[PDB]
Amino acid sequence: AYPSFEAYSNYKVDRTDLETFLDKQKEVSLYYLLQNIAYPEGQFNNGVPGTVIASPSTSNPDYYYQWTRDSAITFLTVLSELEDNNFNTTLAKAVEYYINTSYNLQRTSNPSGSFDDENHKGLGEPKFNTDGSAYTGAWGRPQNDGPALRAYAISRYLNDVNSLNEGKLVLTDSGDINFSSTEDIYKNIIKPDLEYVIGYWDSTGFDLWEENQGRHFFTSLVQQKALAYAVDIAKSFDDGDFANTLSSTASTLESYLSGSDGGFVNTDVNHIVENPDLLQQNSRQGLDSATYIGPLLTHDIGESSSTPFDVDNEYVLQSYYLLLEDNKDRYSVNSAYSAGAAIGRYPEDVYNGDGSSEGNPWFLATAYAAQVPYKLAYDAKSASNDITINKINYDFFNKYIVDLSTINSAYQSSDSVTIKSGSDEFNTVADNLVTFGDSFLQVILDHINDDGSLNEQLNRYTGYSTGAYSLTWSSGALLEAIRLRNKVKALA
Repeated sequence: AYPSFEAYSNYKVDRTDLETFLDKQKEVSLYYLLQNIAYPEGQFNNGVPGTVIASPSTSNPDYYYQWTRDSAITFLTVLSELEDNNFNTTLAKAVEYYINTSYNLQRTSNPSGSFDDENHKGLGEPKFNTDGSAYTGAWGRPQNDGPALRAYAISRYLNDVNSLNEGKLVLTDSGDINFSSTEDIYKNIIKPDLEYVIGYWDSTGFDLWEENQGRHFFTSLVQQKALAYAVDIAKSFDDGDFANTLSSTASTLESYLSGSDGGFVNTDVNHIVENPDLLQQNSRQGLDSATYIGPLLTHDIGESSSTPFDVDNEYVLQSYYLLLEDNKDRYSVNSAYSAGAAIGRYPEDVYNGDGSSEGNPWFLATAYAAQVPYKLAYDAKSASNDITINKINYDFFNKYIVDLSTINSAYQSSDSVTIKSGSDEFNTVADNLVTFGDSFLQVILDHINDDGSLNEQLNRYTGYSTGAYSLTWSSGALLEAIRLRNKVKALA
């Protein structure tokens, strides 16, 4: 049951036209995203302001909780909307309420620990109840991606306040808020999460799927990004010694991510191994949609990101191709798709959205899979950068994008093919990347509920929606796909 849910009234998806669907859904999915955020001006005006529910599903399954990860990822979508529009003050108020609630949750003792523990050990706690109290039941704790994604989101709001709102906050003359300046947010809310990541990046915790403990590519990547991005924030508040702590730590984590201690880059299999400890146990072989979701979250197109493992990395793109090819054979629903297809979490998954049997494809994974080729095209065309295709990725490009012997007849004798910006083949490759990305959004249009809401999962046989209803992260993933598609279609 999902008692709180309110459909977008008298809307029904049009399944006959992708273009019309994406134009309309841009508004519809934002309505469903904002419905799950408490803020006085919103639909969810009875919750504690700044609370993000993962889903209105309160049973079968029960996802009516606030997780640090889903709240942060939700607000990266809110931030993109704030950046693209006029620093809309309604949306900015919602971000400041989330910053305030985040301050309170940081200071809430829970089963992971408390704020006064070494390097604020309680900040690894994955989820809290909707009234802001601790979740005391057994859970896969800690999860060390959450404080990194929260630190990145709130850092990014400070950069936008400085650049779009002349350095001013929107909730300054309010008595309900626990900060009165950008420096207060940095010292009191951003720094404590970056201290957590400095203290605990080389420590064991649970992955983003909340299932296994050990080394995880996504977790380390989103930590590296939070630290790197915060360097210039810290400098701006005259926190120079901490800036250089962050710089040094970010470089150290970069080396860990790309070396044999981390174990994620596996040149025996030539793809990323998302969870290397489960490869040692022989329990999973390493393919996971988290391998390309992390790259996408950590390289927003509106930044000039230094951080490693963008989606043009050969081992990330090989994990993406090999998961695609797995899922096209694995899920019967995908028999009528010849390009993109419905994608799940990892090939070994047994979670069926409300128990264990056989895993299913996920709407969020499918929406991120559209973003991979959209970003490859956008990064080339927007900047007039050449496209360089490494030999490990030739099979992917020949099967789905372009025949590489039509570009260079001797390509199999070289280690890479470089397609030059401006050339006719470059325009073909970029348009074919976009059309490939659209094929994943066509899968979503085939199987979305008629009311425009997105569940967590779609059944592997039929494609009918299943699991948690109107999952906030699903809505967000589709909104970011539509955003990237409109940005690259505006260049042609």
